[PDB]
Amino acid sequence: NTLIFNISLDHNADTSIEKFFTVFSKKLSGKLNKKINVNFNIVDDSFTKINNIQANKADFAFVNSQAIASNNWFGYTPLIQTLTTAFKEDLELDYYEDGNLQKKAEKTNLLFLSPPYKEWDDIKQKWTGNRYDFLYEPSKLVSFYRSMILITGSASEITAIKKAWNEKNWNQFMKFGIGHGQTNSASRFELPDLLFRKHFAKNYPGLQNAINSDPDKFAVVRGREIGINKNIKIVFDDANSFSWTQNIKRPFYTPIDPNDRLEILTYSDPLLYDIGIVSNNLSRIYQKAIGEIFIELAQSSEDLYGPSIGYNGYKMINDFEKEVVEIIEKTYG
Ligand SMILES: Cc1ncc(C[n+]2csc(CCO)c2C)c(N)n1
Repeated sequence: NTLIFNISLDHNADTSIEKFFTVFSKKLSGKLNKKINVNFNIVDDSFTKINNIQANKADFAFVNSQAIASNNWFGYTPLIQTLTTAFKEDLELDYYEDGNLQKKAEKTNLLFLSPPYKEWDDIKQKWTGNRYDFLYEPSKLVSFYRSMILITGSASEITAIKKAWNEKNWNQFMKFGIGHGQTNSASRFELPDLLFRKHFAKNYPGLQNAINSDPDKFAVVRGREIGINKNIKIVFDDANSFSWTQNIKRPFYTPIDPNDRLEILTYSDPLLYDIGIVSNNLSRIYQKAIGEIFIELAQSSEDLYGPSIGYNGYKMINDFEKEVVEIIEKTYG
């Protein structure tokens, strides 16, 4: 018997990926009293992964939490919630109506600016091979993440960007240039979009409508490349992306003027971290076994894949509605 997983590689996962599956296979064969070999295909996009499983081309994969449902007819079942190590200034899940999104960003700025990213060192900033450990609370796992909005520019520009924000003047704000991702990206499009609807009120048309209405004021820009394109001084990213983006001696997260600033304006509402889904072509017993093997590797610190992509733990999902859907509903409505 043989299974097929879909897997994404980040950092140096590829150097240990084969052994991880040799291990996984071993443990799965033990649990199931059978010789079972687990192969993998490398796949990046959640919708391809989901489509593969629904097409009986794959048995298991981790996918964006907002891309799935728990539905008897879908051909897969949500199996495990991935967990990630909390960031220091964000141990607790909360929303815009809790007032802490901007203030959490401010606290994080304190840790992040001095020293500046470009001077970060593997030893001083405690690079683990996957992340700069000085930004995390290793004794704490959480099941959520957020988007963040980075801003950059001269000292007076940064003051004008913040001014526009606090006054809730959308047209003034957008005129600084906004860098985004694909329209189906939570961190680089949807979460920022939702945050604006909550923050800006009437004057907000929605992000896509704004882009159509004034294309020159928007562009696709990665957070790590902010400042590179003048004309775009506001950029969306996964919250605290610099934490797992290794500074290697232009530098990332670094303006093209040493006098210019770069900081986090605010965070977005939260979303659940990725979820492992499993094919319904497998018996419930096989499904649970797969899930347990992940949980157990994490508990024994023998998981050599998870951490490479921010999966520092796992837990079983027992009530998807309560544990997933109701959480997502507070962010998306
Ligand atoms: C160590 C590490 N931490 C976080 C990420 C980014 N990431 C991986 S899965 C996920 C949630 C769904 O987007 C995010 C933000 C990474 N690549 N590596």
